[PDB]
Amino acid sequence: SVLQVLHIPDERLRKVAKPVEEVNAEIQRIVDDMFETMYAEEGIGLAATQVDIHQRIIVIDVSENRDERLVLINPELLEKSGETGIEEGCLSIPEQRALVPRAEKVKIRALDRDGKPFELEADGLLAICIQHEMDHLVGKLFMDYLSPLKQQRIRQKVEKLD
Ligand code: NI
Ligand SMILES: [S]
Repeated sequence: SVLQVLHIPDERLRKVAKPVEEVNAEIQRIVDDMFETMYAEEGIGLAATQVDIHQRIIVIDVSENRDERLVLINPELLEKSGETGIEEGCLSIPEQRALVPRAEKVKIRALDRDGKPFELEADGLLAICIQHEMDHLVGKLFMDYLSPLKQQRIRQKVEKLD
């Protein structure tokens, strides 16, 4: 099933996800529906918060083939270093891109789509992407990293579209 993706201004994008309790069949339907939604919208990552489910679930695909499935349930940043940043975009902030500061390298743990934990050391577009998506789970969007000015210009340009 494809899910609607919430757009700013929506208070539901500001909600703080509670952790996933038991990884099960029902949690697995959410996952595949998020993958379906993420590809359908040609996005490289998605957080349950954006589809208005408020649990700590994240699906990602940073491959250029669009065939490498990565799932982060209840993720937890253990280490990080450096700074990086690229032009980021967001399915929930339609057609707005800006550069945002990020840690270069991240090291997270999380449970996978079967409920089994894994540790992951990341850099490049994955590190940027893990950070961007975990921000969604705690009510934070990437435009928050910018002067109030650019933040108003961004909401204005998103009013019009929708
Ligand atoms: Ni986003
Ligand atoms: S996103």
